[PDB]
Amino acid sequence: MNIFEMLRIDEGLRLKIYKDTEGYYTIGIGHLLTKSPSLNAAKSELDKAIGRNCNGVITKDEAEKLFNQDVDAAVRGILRNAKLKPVYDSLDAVRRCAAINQVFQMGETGVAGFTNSLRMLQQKRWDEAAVNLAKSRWYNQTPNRAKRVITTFRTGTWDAYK
Ligand SMILES: C=CCc1ccccc1O
Ligand SMILES: [Cl-]
Ligand SMILES: [Cl-]
Repeated sequence: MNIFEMLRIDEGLRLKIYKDTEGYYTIGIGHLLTKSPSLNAAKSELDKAIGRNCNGVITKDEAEKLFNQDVDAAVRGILRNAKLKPVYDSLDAVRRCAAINQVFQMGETGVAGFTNSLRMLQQKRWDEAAVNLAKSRWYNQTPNRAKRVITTFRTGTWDAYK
């Protein structure tokens, strides 16, 4: 298990523009296209990202390409935030996967105001952080997922991803 498989599990793979649980235009492996509700804005966006007129559709490789760039960006986003950086570096490898997941899912923005959990995670108060983390919109909107990540943080193992 690693980050890519893990994310591949929680996000799925779709080769045609689709709406995400929030109702936003996405594609591939959790690749956000636009928050706008115009499918055409979406399409333009895809075209720009892939580098060609896609007409709302892409290939596997293209998907994976975006995915790579995205995990990349996540981590970089983490390493570049003064609040995140120190927490991330305190964690072990599994738990670091969980940090990237969240980030991938909710932005460096979303994650940044989870202050209390941040602090908890830094102190290594697993069970505590895990409870705190559930008290959130993120958990309530996407419970199955949120639960896998949260377990990941809590245990330090891949069990949630069996
Ligand atoms: C609650 C946030 C956990 C966390 C720590 C470090 C970097 C990213 C991240 O999501
Ligand atoms: Cl791109
Ligand atoms: Cl879910």
